[PDB]
Amino acid sequence: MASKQELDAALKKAKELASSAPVVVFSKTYCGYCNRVKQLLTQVGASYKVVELDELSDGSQLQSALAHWTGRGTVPNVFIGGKQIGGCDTVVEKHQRNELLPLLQDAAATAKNPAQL
Repeated sequence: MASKQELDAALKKAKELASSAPVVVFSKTYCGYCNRVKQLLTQVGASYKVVELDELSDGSQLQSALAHWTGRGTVPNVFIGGKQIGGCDTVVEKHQRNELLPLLQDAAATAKNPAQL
């Protein structure tokens, strides 16, 4: 087929995407949960990138690489500081625990404090 090499190429693409900003949100164009993560990050004033997989030129294989890499091929799938965190429920819980804020300040994603928590 080719899918071992293309999954590895999509993994390399996903790693680079996940490292292109201090916060990255692998997502899709319509999901209420993807909107929730965007709104959550926006409200805390985090700087973030989004990868709406449904519009991405290799979206399905990129999502397959996310599934292979994280064991969590669902969306949204969120990364901070180039490390996978979880998804919507994870970031909402960490925000309610006021644990997402320290992590975002440490990633310097939230411009509130450019010098880490």
